[PDB]
Amino acid sequence: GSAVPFHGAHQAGIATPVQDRLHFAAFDVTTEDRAAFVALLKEWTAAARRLTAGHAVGEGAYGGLPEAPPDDTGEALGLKPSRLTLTIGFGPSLFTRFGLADLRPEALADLPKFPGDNLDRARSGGDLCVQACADDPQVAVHAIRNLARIGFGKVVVRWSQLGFGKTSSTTPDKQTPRNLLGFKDGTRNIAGTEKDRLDRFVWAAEKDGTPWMTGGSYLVARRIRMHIETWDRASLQEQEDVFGRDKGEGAPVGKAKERDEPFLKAMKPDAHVRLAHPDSNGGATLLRRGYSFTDGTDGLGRLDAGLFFLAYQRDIRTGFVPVQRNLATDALNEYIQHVGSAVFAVPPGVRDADDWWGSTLF
Amino acid sequence: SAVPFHGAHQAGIATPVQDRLHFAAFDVTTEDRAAFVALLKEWTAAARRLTAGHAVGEGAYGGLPEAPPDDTGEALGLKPSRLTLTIGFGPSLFTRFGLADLRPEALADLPKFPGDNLDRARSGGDLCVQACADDPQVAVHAIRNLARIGFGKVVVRWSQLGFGKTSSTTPDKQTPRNLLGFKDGTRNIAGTEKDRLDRFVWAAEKDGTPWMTGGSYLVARRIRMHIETWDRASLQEQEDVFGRDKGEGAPVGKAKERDEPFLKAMKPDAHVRLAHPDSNGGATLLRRGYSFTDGTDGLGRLDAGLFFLAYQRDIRTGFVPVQRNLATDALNEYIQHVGSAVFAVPPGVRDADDWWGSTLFA
Ligand code: HEM
Ligand code: HEM
Repeated sequence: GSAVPFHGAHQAGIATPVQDRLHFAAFDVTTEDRAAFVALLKEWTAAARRLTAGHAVGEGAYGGLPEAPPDDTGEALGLKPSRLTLTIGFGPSLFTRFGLADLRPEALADLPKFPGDNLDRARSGGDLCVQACADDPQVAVHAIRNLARIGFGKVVVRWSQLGFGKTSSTTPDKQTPRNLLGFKDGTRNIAGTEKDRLDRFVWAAEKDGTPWMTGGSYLVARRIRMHIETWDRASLQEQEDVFGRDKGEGAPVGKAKERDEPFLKAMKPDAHVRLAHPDSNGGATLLRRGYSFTDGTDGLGRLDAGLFFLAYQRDIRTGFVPVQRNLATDALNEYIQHVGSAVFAVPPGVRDADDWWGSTLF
Repeated sequence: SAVPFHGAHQAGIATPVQDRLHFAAFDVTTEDRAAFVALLKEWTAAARRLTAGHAVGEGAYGGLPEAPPDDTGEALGLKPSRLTLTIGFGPSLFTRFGLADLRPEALADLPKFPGDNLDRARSGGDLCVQACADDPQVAVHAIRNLARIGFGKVVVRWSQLGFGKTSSTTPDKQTPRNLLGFKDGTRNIAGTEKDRLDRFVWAAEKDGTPWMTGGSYLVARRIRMHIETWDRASLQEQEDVFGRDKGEGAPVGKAKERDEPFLKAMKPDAHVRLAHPDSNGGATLLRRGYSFTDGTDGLGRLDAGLFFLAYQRDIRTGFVPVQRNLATDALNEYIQHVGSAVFAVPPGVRDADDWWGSTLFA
């Protein structure tokens, strides 16, 4: 139920322990007035400080003027902060507005087309994002709803994704969660305690070429549908061969324990772990922070199931792109399809109570 | 920790309300009564395992490598999480298997109600399984595995995820709020009120359908809220709609949430005034619904609402009168009923030898 500190050199919600629930929203900007957009970023920051502390936005949820709408929509009254983090990102499309073209980071690379892609343009892209993670889904929804309300007339929601359950880990001391294929997902990630690895692979540095982004990160979001019907008729051995780990313990093939180090040459050459491992990718390492979803049925008699894949990295060109390219032959591709995509520059942290989201850019 | 599966009644009705919901409606594809009975037996066996936090069949790993695992594995390492599985039979089931004369008269088709906008794809169903648990992955795993066991005999027609409180952070006796920000559940039938359950919830032998004695009748309504319109309404307008204040949830003119309402003091079309038993010839319901938030729609609006579930001894003396009385409800401006289904929920599984539906199939 505790609060995660909002202020810092970095935004919370990245290295932070992974919370149980996600509500991710991509927004498009509808104002061409830079000053109004700045005002919104300031108002949003003020609301975020309230929300992440378990407090109502503005003057509260009730007890104001009877004739006015309440400042806060009220559905989180009486609830704990629930480890809420709110993380903002700017998409490549934002830099076409407000005189920002020259400030677009080179590290904010457009993704190439990948084999097998079937991207829904309506559930892709976005001028900006807000990642709301918390242990209570009502707290997360309340946060996105109230930010959207404050932003009426200046931003609209383009698309959103709820995650019902995490599929990622930044805390190796705690149980690794399973994805809907039934395998632990998150064993070999980057932990929040690994400052050296975070500096090497996740946070942008000044020398990288874009000063305003120092202490920020770059996010890739990929909506991935899972072919559950096909997977569920696969043998146990086929399933384990796809990954290169056993299903029960999640140990590397031939080994006894989950966290024993992989011996890659014992895996099939198309195994997911073998292809995705840093040693197969010139050392490229990601912070994975995704969640599972189910969006009803497919209309054809089956449950829908997928994974909303989130990866943070110091540079898209040296993180997601090389790794995903190396997955072109992945055995897992028979059971998945990427159906949505977006990239964002995640700015540095809000340093103190006088700072605001995006201040280093604007 | 766990809720017992066996009893005179199915669990999931009068047993404590768990934090999360996965509700699935199924259609039957087989015409063979013996094949269907065999499925009900297999489903009951699986339910006994699932409600005790065990994998179905011979497990999720450790079997023949060349066979698919019996359990899909995504709940390994999770706790029972107070999982209950509640099965119900829709009107349409009784058109199969020679059952047409055993449909209960209390399993009435609902009338069309003013303002209904029902999506046929998200309505109806030959069968339902209500999976409730504190961990949504435990609920989803149950539905996914029941659907897998049944494939070839049933398909999933529609599926709904929902949430109430998060018990880890929110005290037991605190009334949850719905997404309009009002306390929801103050005046309900409690699972503790054994006599009131016998009067208003459980079917009795003398009601006319012997196989249903100890069962109940379920109405499900997927009710969208027009969130963005509501959030523009003044505080007074919102309180007037219900007849209770927003902060405390007290009836107008009273001081505390649990003060009995004075109906005369509320506006004539206030929701509480219209829905109260005194306004409906004594008709009283067990409400056991869940909030939902599915994402955002095409126009950028929140697809969110209440997945309304009510249990009652007879649909004709429970939901139908009360919902009819809501024809002039002030709340109608802000909601829309968009899916509907009714089910007869059989009596409990008495012991290890019993099975879901045994009183019907014989
Ligand atoms: C639905 C899609 C996916 C599934 C089910 C999945 C599943 C898994 C599993 C079971 C593991 C082993 C446990 C672990 O170390 O986390 C793993 C590792 C990994 N995955 Fe994926 N994965 C998916 C998509 C991706 C994608 C899109 C990427 C990157 C482009 C990726 C990058 C990795 C990395 C880097 C590792 C760690 C390898 C190592 O260093 O040992 N995964 N995945
Ligand atoms: C989105 C839809 C709905 C919302 C937001 C909602 C909200 C509320 C609220 C805030 C209360 C007052 C607190 C309480 O006693 O629970 C209430 C009471 C009640 N609602 Fe609704 N309601 C909805 C739909 C319905 C429907 C469809 C029915 C029945 C057909 C219904 C039946 C009742 C009943 C019986 C009460 C208790 C009245 C009493 O005895 O005092 N509600 N509802």
